[PDB]
Amino acid sequence: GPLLKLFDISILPKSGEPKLFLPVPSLPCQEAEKTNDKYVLAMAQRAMHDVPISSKQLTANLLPVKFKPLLSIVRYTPNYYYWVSMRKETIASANLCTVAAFLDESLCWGQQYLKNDFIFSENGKDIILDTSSALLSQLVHKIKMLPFCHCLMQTTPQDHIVKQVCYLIASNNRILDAVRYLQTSVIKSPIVLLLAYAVCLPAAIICTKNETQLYSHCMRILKEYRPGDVMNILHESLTQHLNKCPSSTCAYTTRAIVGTKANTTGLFFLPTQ
Amino acid sequence: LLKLFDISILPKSGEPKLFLPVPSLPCQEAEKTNDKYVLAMAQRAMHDVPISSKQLTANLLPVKFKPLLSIVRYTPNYYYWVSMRKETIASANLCTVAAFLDESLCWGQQYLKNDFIFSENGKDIILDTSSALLSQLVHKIKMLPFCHCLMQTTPQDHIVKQVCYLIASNNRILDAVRYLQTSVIKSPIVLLLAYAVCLPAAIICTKNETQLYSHCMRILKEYRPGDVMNILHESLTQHLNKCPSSTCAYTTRAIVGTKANTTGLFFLPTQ
Ligand SMILES: [Zn+2]
Ligand SMILES: [Zn+2]
Repeated sequence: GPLLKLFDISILPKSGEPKLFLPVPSLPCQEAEKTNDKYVLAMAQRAMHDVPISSKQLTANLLPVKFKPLLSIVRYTPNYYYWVSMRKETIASANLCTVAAFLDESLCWGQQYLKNDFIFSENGKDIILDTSSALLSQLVHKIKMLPFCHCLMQTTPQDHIVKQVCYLIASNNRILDAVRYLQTSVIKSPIVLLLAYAVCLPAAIICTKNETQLYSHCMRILKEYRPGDVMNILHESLTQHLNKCPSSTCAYTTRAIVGTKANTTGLFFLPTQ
Repeated sequence: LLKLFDISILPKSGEPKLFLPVPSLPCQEAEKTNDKYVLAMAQRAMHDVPISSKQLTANLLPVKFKPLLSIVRYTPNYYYWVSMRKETIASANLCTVAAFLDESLCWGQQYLKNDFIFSENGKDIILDTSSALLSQLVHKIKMLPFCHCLMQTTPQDHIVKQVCYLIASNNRILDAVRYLQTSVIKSPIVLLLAYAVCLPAAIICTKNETQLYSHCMRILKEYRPGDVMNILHESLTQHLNKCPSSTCAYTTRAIVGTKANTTGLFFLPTQ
């Protein structure tokens, strides 16, 4: 029919000088952390900066003796919103290298909770666990950006599972529905396994007593994880893909998604075997 | 009780992995231009330099357009440039998204001014990243605390939600244009989405979708250079001064970021 007005002109700001920056709230000063442990303080100092990820490597069988010391910051920091905001900034702008590093860190950390019989619950504050939902969303976003030969050229692609889990998370952050969907099938694709690993902690933290069965499935996934699995799975899958994919352009699209290197701002450690 | 996973999908334990593999780039070829300004612009484009140093006023872009085409449209290094830009966009905070959006819209306006056609085949390193940019803008909007959409004079919250759903769920670009053209735009967030959709939608319109194409052209023609940065700056400034939530400030900082990554950005157009 007739052409309609596009938009209310009052939406536009008053003319002025070019805007070259976006404003961000000024950050209140941080309090001193509540520990005198110089190893823990050193680890926090290094988490604040984008250190080369090889420097942040931590052998996972040494993590149990570091867990309770590091809790003095990870659980008990008086700077909770500062730390979570720093980690969310890195995750929200993360390439797949960065996503993978953060996922291995968060799963190894969650296994320490399991080893010490700590419960998972969104009430108690934990700067690592409380960014696991943002990390799941970022992983789904990276998977959706990959050329779809990455999922189709697996031995058992299970592409309908990849698509539906990604849909559930990307459309409406339907985390528990993604767990319900994943538990109806044996996992046979490494991409599906990455999704299962990424969903297990964000789901466990929001389960209530009525979702005890889903919680038990998340605990099964967490127990089967082994330190370094996320990086190991991606390293293998990406190498195999370069050795078999006939597309002229897939490698250029993939390199952009994977990125040149990880950003470790807010990352305390990269756990490895 | 169902087995959890086939153990054969797990890789052989070997070396600790401290990086993810990507192949090395070949040597790039010389760009097809001797124009000193354009070659200087390309050298700056390769680095993450302060964005104040890529500023380009609206009176200067029209004359530099045809010179810049020698790279943007006719480079022998198309995959180098596009993959560099897609890498920045795929890891972008909102500062970076905003800069690249203004760049793409001003570039698209120069296409219109010169009666060029929009299509997927025409190789253009700026327009061929506009769909990635739209997806990234939607991703940022969805992470913002919702006080950002609700605290507008006319939030149109249902429009923001549906457009974000269409793009994030299945990249339904033309359906998003169809939905947007049913209503007058009254929220700055909806206007940003409309600006971000118009070039990706124009590029994939066929002969059966000339009415949608025409709507994209109205949006592109009404855009004013710098609008994306100006709108976001005003809106973020008002929200800081009026939102009472402490959690919102910290979350907003994380999404917005503290500076842009200009790697692959050729220019930041302004008034
Ligand atoms: Zn491929
Ligand atoms: Zn707010």
